Amino acid sequence: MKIKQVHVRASKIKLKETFTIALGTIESADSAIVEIETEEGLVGYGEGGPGIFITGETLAGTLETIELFGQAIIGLNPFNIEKIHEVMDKISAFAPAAKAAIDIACYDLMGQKAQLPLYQLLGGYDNQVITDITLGIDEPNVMAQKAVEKVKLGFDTLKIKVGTGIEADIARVKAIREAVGFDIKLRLDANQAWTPKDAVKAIQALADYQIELVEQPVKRRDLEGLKYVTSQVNTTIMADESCFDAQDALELVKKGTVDVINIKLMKCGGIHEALKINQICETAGIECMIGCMAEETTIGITAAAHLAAAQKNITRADLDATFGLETAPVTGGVSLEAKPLLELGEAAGLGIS
Ligand SMILES: CC[C@H](C)[C@H](N)C(=O)N[C@@H](Cc1ccc(O)cc1)C(=O)O
Ligand SMILES: [Mg+2]
Repeated sequence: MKIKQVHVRASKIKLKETFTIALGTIESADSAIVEIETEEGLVGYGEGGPGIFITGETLAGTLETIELFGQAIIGLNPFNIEKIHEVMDKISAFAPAAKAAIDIACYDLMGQKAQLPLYQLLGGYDNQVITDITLGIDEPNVMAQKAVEKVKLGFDTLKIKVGTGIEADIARVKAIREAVGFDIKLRLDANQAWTPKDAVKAIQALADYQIELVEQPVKRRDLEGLKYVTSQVNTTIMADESCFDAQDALELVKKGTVDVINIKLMKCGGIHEALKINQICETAGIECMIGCMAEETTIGITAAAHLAAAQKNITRADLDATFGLETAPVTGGVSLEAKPLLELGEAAGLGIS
């Protein structure tokens, strides 16, 4: 199998509602959709959803980088994922969205050529994944009503966004808990908003509210502060922005910084690197949660779901980016439907057309 041409295009899909997190707001999912065409005619789908307040990547930068990657990999075999990443890493020192776009399309092609659903090539542990759904920052009563609405849709796990001030954030969590009861799992995400001290204070104040875990409570560069929180509360602490790639994972494991790690294809540059992060974590006794950017869509989410289903150590999933999209840019894959169960069919590769 040989790559004949790499096609890329901008995709801009308005969100049904603006989403607010501690780092900013998003109202449109703008990504780069890649289609790698092979000599034999098979076409693999890839996507790069750059979140500027997460990685600094922009759609224009991502598009330009993908084009450079595209020309450099013509003639290569999609199965030679080792060389494909070698080439991209030599071209750019940092562009996870662009690298993920290429990587995802290559894996899609691998599955199609082998005539197997992607999850079978990535571990084969399962063929489905259960995802939580995220509640953007808003007034306590508002988030609470939304929570009740989501639970009605069948979600048993809600990811609560917080980060404007511990006082207000605690109020948000209490309102949500009171509204939905204790049969619902609640995980919090402060998106780097709290100081180490305030994080501990807030987590302790929510002790009787049965919090499943707390994601990135402190600034990403403050690994000492992150470890401080982890070592000061029994509550599970998850690293997100503090862990982009395998090297970061290796650093957090040596330091014992967190309890769990959030893996994003858009942070590590693809499935190839995501696998490394998970393997490092599993070896260290750290479970992983597959996540996503609000900028990605069907392709990115579908690839993430196949990886999450295939690997035993990826025990949690936050793959809800398609739920806010006004439209789907492609056919097949994970639906725009807001549902907790993401079942992967038997279609080869990503099952996208
Ligand atoms: C809006 C929630 C998204 C789909 C996901 N569950 C999420 O929370 N992702 C990031 C935060 C984020 C990234 C990019 C962006 O444009 C908005 C929000 C996370 O912290 O896990
Ligand atoms: Mg997060």
